[PDB]
Amino acid sequence: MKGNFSSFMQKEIFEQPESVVNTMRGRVNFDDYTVNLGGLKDHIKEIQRCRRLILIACGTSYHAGVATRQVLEELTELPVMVELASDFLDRNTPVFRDDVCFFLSQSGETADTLMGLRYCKERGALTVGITNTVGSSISRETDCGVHINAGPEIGVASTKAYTSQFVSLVMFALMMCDDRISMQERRKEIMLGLKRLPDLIKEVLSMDDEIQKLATELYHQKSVLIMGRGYHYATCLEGALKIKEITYMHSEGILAGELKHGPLALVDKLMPVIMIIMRDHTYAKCQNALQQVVARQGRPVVICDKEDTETIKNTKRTIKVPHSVDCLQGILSVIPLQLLAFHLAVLRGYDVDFPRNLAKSVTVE
Amino acid sequence: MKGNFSSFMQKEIFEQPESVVNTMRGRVNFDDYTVNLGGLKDHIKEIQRCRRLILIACGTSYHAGVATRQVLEELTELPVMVELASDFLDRNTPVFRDDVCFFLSQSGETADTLMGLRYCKERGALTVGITNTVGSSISRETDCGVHINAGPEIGVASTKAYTSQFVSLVMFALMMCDDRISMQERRKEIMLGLKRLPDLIKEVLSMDDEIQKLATELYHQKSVLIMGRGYHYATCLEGALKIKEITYMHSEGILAGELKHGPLALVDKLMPVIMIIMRDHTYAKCQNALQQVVARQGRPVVICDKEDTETIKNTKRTIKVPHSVDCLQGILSVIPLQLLAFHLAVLRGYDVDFPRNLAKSVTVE
Ligand SMILES: O=P(O)(O)OC[C@H]1O[C@H](O)[C@H](O)[C@@H](O)[C@@H]1O
Ligand SMILES: O=P(O)(O)OC[C@H]1O[C@H](O)[C@H](O)[C@@H](O)[C@@H]1O
Repeated sequence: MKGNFSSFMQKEIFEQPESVVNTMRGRVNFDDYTVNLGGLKDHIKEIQRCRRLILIACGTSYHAGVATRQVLEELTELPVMVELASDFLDRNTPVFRDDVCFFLSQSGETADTLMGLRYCKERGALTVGITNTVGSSISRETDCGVHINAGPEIGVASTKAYTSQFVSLVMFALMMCDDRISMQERRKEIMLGLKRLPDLIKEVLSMDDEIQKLATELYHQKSVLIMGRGYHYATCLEGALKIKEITYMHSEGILAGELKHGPLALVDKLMPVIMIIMRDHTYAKCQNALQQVVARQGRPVVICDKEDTETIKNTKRTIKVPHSVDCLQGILSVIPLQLLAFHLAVLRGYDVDFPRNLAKSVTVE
Repeated sequence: MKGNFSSFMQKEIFEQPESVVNTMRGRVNFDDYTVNLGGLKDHIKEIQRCRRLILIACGTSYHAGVATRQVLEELTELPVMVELASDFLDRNTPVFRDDVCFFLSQSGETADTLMGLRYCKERGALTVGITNTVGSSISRETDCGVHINAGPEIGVASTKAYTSQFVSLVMFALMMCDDRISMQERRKEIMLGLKRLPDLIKEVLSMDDEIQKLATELYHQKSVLIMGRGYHYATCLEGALKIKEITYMHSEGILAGELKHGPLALVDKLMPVIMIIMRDHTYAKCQNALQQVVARQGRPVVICDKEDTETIKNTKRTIKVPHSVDCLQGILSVIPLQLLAFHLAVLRGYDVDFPRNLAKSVTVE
């Protein structure tokens, strides 16, 4: 059952300390800093010989690709392209024999993702499935893959599977760079982060009541702009998607560096704005975005890290999440957005697990 | 002056038959199907030897890249990556010696685009400027370039420069494939399209009164979803941007193949929806998107081609544009969206040339 929770989605959000452990179970060894994804053991040397990584997906799975693009670029040193599967197909995207294509899919049955897989296979690319469903078409038809091991997810709006996909792609990245002397300190930083992550997720979930109060402030609103950049760009997209999915409010993710190029004309004292600002190398530029938003009379809610003394000092509405390594922080920063969507949906009387007009998996067309 | 027009933006929209001719002037010869961009004459063989095209830009210039990605892929057979300049920089995107990087910029001074240029130059990439401003930093600092020759554009919301950038990148694509026997019929198709385009733009502008009537139907609305896919994905993004820029309504471009993955939960009888449906190879899939929207009680306005008998027959609100070749159709289909933004802004009492919170060029940070 959902037993102890009124919805599957809330259960699944609160399961994230355990789902992240489950994803890393048998794969990461924190004593000797090894990571092994057995499903990729054979094919790994081959992947390192490939020239480009292409991540192909729909919906929240696509966001997990956007969330891990930078660390994949960093640690593989390969170009990484992230593609919405329907557009990838419409464009007859060039794929080559020495491309490695990843198919990210909770269900493993999404029609566009599966047809993208078949397209790449026809062109001789090495294909890799990252799914949550053993025995699924995408799991069966790829050359190799990783079962993210998040466990069954029933909520139509995906929560634990997003963060389990995120962790899976980070573990892949860690395997890819494991022969480089120069990257050993970076790998150890990230792995110590992964070790700490479950406890930090518990700490985020403890602010559920604060998020519920923010949802009471927002639930009459018709729009909200969610702004972030760099590692947190995916966080804003996925948070915007979540609020669309189950609340039906018109939430839009805005790349923070593009704010000044159009979206800022929507900012005034009446447009709700959520800004994500983390202490990574984009920090000063995000502070600049915040300053612009405030200068145009917006009253943003800011998601920042607990140790970010200056924005806590100088900003009235902050949702304070624990600090982690730059490339893992989005796992923490998305959770208040998952919870915000949840609580907004509840305030509005809407079904959180089975929203209108949506399906857990779109297997047709 | 703007003389005969009350705004620079309306003047600039109505100048598009002439700006497109100006862009192609001295470059396309319709008698012998040659295209020559002298600024690229020397460097062309070198570009053909490169391995990847990367288009880097902000705002509407970025949309022109999205609008031409597919035809560039098709005719160059090269991978093409399109990047928002601010994100490109934040990620420390891998660039290589045998990449060719294009910088699309009306002003040639946008800080993020210019810093992207400098980043690529440092990495030994061949750099190409596509700008509307002679003597600009991006024009001066690239290895070669094309002045799009649209003439001065004063409206902060870019209109003629979008369609002139679009045409410039198509002419580049035509140069790239000009030694291939197998592509000669395709090149001639596209060039006969470019020859016809100015007259077809006049025909679109003649429906200004119909668009003004649609703006009267929309101007109390707070949101609008603009949906398209394939070649028309850029058209929906740029139309959404235009409505944000000068009307301050919350318009969002939605990739039509992603509709079913979240945005469809926003559709009911009260959410305005504009769908773009063209008779290219995405047609049946767009009809499916339309059917879903109508099935969930939406009442969309559809932008379709005049000769699309079946959606004209079966859909009540259509904005009927002239038929062109698939890879040029977005030049026509964006124009009613430029005009819709214009007329909405006028109905709301807002300054169309100098909207709040925005600048013609963001040269700082
Ligand atoms: O992640 P996949 O099974 O390929 O599905 C892609 C998407 O399809 C459906 O729309 C779901 O409601 C989503 O939660 C999901 O992100
Ligand atoms: O096209 P560029 O000069 O690089 O400018 C990028 C953008 O900057 C400004 O925001 C303008 O208002 C836009 O119309 C434009 O698209």
